[PDB]
Amino acid sequence: TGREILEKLERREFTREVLKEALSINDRGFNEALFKLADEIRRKYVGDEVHIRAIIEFSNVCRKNCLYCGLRRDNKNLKRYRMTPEEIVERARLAVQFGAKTIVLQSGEDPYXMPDVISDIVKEIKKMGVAVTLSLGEWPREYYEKWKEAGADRYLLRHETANPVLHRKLRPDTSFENRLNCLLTLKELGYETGAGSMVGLPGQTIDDLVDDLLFLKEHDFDMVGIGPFIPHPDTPLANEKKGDFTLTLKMVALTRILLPDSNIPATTAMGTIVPGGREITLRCGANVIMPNWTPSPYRQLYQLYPGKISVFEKDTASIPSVMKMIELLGRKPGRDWGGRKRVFET
Ligand SMILES: C[C@H](CCC(=O)NCCC[N+](C)(C)CCCS(=O)(=O)[O-])[C@H]1CC[C@H]2[C@@H]3[C@H](O)C[C@@H]4C[C@H](O)CC[C@]4(C)[C@H]3C[C@H](O)[C@]12C
Ligand SMILES: C[C@H](CCC(=O)NCCC[N+](C)(C)CCCS(=O)(=O)[O-])[C@H]1CC[C@H]2[C@@H]3[C@H](O)C[C@@H]4C[C@H](O)CC[C@]4(C)[C@H]3C[C@H](O)[C@]12C
Ligand SMILES: C[S@@+](CC[C@H](N)C(=O)[O-])C[C@H]1O[C@@H](n2cnc3c(N)ncnc32)[C@H](O)[C@@H]1O
Ligand SMILES: C[C@@]1(C(=O)O)N[C@H](C(=O)O)CS1
Ligand code: SF4
Ligand SMILES: [Cl-]
Repeated sequence: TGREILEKLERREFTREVLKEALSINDRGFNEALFKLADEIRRKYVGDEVHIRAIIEFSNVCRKNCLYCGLRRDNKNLKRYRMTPEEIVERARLAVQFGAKTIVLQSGEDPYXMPDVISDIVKEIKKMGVAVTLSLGEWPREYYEKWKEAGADRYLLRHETANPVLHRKLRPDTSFENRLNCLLTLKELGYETGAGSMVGLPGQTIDDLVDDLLFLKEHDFDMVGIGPFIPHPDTPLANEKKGDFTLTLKMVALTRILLPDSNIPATTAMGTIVPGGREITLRCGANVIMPNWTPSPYRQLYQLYPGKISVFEKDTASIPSVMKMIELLGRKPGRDWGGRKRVFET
């Protein structure tokens, strides 16, 4: 019964059986109680501040061929772009002028910049007195080391799926073992490290989602990015079903219950599949938002999945928009860089 699973969640009996049951029960009352629990845990542990991470998607060039992604190398129906280093630094400076306290640099796996142009960019942005987060994919340890010496603070590398068989099929250039070794390398190097997964991938089961939760719990990641799979028409998964918003929301809620002091975004993918999806997610465990700061005309070309929000507006609108969102939610903007503030437990 839902009441019993909620009691075990409240007492932190996080067995594979309790997590499977939580993901399998579809009762409205249960789901609402789960979401309330995750919202309360978020308040108690990370408070009312919603941390703003301004994301600049600086290149859509990619060497990899992930089956779900619109930027996959085999997609010829996509205009590719690269921002220049000066364009990236100035665009970061504009986000700092708008009050962003973290700059996220994200791209496909684009060899051109790696590793020294990235290091030069990172050093320039760090002079502005903000946190820098990189989300550039899988690279040699040496590249990660250089970027840390250059001043990068955090690195986002979603584990995508903890099922190694499904991982290798969806990501045929690599492996779960490679992905995990990159995450472990990043943590050893002193980055605050983000993982996370997609929900509703073709062939992914509920048991797979339980394994994603336990993986996350096992490694105690500082950040966890979770969103639905959204099929992209220029990919091999074009005709597969999109991930369910409610199930994805439950994954967010459980992540917060499992990792109470972690930083968890309300992702753009959540706001794409349901109107208002980010705001709901911020009330079910999330405490971070990532306003799109990619300038036109490139913004519209970072087509990972179709329907992406925030593309038709003036390119300086997102930061103010998320500040209004935070206020109407009765929350507060982040006062510092919003690094993880661990609460040591027993
Ligand atoms: C805003 C709506 C509908 C409220 C409503 O319309 N309910 C009838 C009127 C009730 N009022 C008290 C406003 C007046 C009562 C007098 S009356 O005579 O009208 O009935 C309520 C109904 C169910 C609520 C969500 C669930 O909890 C799950 C979850 C818990 C988290 O923690 C916060 C996030 C989330 C998503 C909640 C948000 C929000 O809160 C919802 C949508
Ligand atoms: C960039 C330009 C020109 C001047 C400039 O280059 N300004 C650098 C400010 C740098 N910081 C943000 C670090 C200041 C923090 C001071 S604070 O006292 O807020 O800590 C300035 C002039 C007016 C400023 C907006 C308004 O104000 C309203 C609103 C206040 C929010 O809050 C942040 C968002 C927003 C939209 C502001 C963004 C930006 O800023 C604007 C556009
Ligand atoms: C596009 S990549 C850029 C960063 C770096 N290339 C990497 O893969 O880590 C960022 C994330 O987008 C997500 N994503 C890609 N395609 C998606 C899709 N079709 N639907 C939902 N999310 C997707 C994946 O979870 C991936 O980690
Ligand atoms: C920035 C990112 C994340 O969760 O870190 N969100 C993106 C999105 O939801 O579109 C994909 S990767
Ligand atoms: S998910 Fe990242 S690595 Fe895979 S194709 Fe897309 S941009 Fe390239
Ligand atoms: Cl971050």
